[PDB]
Amino acid sequence: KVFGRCELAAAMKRHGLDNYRGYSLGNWVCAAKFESNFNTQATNRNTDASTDYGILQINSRWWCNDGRTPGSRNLCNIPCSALLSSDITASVNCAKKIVSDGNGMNAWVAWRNRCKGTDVQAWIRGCRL
Repeated sequence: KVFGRCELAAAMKRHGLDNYRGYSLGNWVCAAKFESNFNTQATNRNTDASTDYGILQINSRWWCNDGRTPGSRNLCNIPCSALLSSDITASVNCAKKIVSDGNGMNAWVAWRNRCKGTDVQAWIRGCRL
């Protein structure tokens, strides 16, 4: 499912991401935008053979199990395919664990590189939240 900007913002808010761990909603929407372009089915394989899954491009080396990643830890205790669902609940619960891991949203390279320090409020502008 390819989400609309305001649509995703509302679902993320409903799921308790607005200001979760200090990061406003604009940060999460911006992150999803550059990580997956709002597409729940996005996947990207990496050089270390792990793969990033879903709307927030969660990695198979530590967060989920895809059955094909060397030394995966599966911290979110879920099969990676669950992150591709049209229902973002699994992705949100796992992202909450990742962002709490010590490095905050810097865990998401696209966030650090394209969202960090920018006017993230623009991502929820015009939405009825």
